[PDB]
Amino acid sequence: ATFKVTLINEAEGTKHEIEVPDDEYILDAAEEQGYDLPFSCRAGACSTCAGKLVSGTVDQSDQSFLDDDQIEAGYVLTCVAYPTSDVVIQTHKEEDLY
Ligand code: FES
Repeated sequence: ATFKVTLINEAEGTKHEIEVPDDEYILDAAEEQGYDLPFSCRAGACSTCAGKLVSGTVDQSDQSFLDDDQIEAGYVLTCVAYPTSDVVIQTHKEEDLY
């Protein structure tokens, strides 16, 4: 499968659509399609690439930084997240975490 991922940057007022293989991380596909996004470790072990789901699902089992509550709230580490449906996700959400 190849899923539609809509990237929303709320502070900048942008909406960007990409197509993401079910076996590619969101961050890599965004970059390839011309949308650079924040990151640092690229390994699921920081908060730099955090996003927050609006709709749809991911498999971010490779992640380690987020706690279960944060995941429940919809936070995703985009560097290690595979889409498992069409997704709408807010980017640039690191500052929401504590
Ligand atoms: S860039 Fe560190 S968890 Fe994604």
